[PDB]
Amino acid sequence: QLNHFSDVANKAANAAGDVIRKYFRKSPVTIADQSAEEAMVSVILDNFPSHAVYGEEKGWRCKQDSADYVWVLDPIDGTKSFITGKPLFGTLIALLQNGTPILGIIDQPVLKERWIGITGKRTTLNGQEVSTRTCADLSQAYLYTTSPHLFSGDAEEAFIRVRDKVKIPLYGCDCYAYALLSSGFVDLVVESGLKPYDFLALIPVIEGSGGVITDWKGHQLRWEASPLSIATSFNVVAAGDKQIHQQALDSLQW
Amino acid sequence: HQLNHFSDVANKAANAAGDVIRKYFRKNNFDLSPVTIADQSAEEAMVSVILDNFPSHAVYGEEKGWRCKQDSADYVWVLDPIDGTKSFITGKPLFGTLIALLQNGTPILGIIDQPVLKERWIGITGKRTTLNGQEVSTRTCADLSQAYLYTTSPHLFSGDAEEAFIRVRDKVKIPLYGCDCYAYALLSSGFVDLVVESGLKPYDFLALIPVIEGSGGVITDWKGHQLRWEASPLSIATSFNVVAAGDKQIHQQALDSLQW
Ligand SMILES: N[C@H](COP(=O)(O)O)Cc1c[nH]cn1
Ligand SMILES: N[C@H](COP(=O)(O)O)Cc1c[nH]cn1
Ligand SMILES: [Mg+2]
Ligand SMILES: [Mg+2]
Repeated sequence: QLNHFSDVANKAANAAGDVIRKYFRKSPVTIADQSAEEAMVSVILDNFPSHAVYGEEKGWRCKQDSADYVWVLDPIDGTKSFITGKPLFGTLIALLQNGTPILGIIDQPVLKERWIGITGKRTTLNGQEVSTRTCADLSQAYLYTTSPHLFSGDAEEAFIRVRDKVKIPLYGCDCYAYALLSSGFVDLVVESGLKPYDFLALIPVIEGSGGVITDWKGHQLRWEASPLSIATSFNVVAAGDKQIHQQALDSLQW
Repeated sequence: HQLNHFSDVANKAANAAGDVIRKYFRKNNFDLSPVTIADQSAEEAMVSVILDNFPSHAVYGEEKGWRCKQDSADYVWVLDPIDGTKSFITGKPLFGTLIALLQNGTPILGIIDQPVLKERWIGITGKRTTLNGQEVSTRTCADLSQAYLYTTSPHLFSGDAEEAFIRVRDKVKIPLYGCDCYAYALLSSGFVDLVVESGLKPYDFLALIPVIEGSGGVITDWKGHQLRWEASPLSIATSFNVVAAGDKQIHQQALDSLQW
């Protein structure tokens, strides 16, 4: 079973990438997203008809009333990058067992870069093991977030507290920043308002690299995909180094 | 035609920079820097190519300023090996190598090279801009309200310039961030409508001018005047504000908002 999950997840990512390349740098984003999701679901359910799938547009789908295994997909995380021709969007694939991610992929189909997190294994990038880096203090950390405008109210005030303590705040890449953290080139990622399909795949990738990823109180990020689950918004903080993670939590004051 | 020889040599210079840069990119995941080494070495590689071919030309960069075997030169190569140092340091492959050739102070050739992604935009006076040898064009945009805007960082504005940037920012469809010269490359290929930045040095923008103009775009200072900087033995690398647009009409609306 466990190899079979990895093999099928790769086949699904391959199918999504084949689709996406037909649309990149030509509604195109919507057509690409829908076609890539269909391609992934076909692969998944051909192999695992007892599983369920979950995505943004169509929600939960399962040919049975329940499933132990659920695939949570986002064909194009980073829609604004995609629309503007910037090749740092990603396809996100998470497989959840009883609501817990056991596999996550971040795939960049243009750059041909694929991060794979699997419970039990070290994360890989194009098949080679990766690791997060240590970081001596928050003042030395390189921080990413997608946009300064994707924070409001109390969350913006919290972000600013962290932002003003790091070495430098950088912007613009969605899931790719978490990939770079997993590979040891970024120290901290702080975001507000992510939906489950935008973060679940990140969890095994980051943890399997040696990093930490939680909500802004430091609690486990969890969203159990089910027939009745509601795709609510989450705040996320990821770090390469546990000590920097705790400093970030202390600054967020959430 | 001498511009074809200049193009050939510029391409050899970009190839040499890229070979250096690929040796150093994503070497820093174990906690002088790789970025300084890479930058210096890449500049040296380009300079060697340029001056092997053109001993009567000058070169100009950030660290060393003006260099020439003679006291003056008609042709000056202005170089930035790594535009987007923070992207380079953090493993984000959207920095670029910038090469501009100036004849009597005016850019006649510009390259934006991404050596990891293997994407090279070339602007040559007289020709349409190319990306990996294929012609490119900017796109039309119906109104500032429909424009996709990029800038490197929200924090690279201060004072009156920040206030002017905010006026534009709040009028566009969406403001996006993070990628230095690469945003101007995307504008040249017709995927971005507007780029607005403050505080660029000449090695950060001269290469952009032939690229953007040769794709059908417009690039000026914030008053709508020509961006001009004559590289010379006594020139000072001062800071400039830049606005680039795919569409002339959007450019003017942006100038109207900047109120500079
Ligand atoms: N990656 C998050 C979704 O982007 P998209 O919907 O453009 O694909 C970006 C984000 C950060 N905070 C809130 N949303
Ligand atoms: N591309 C400009 C230079 O970046 P670098 O010095 O990190 O390479 C970014 C910039 C915008 N406004 C001011 N500077
Ligand atoms: Mg997503
Ligand atoms: Mg520069």
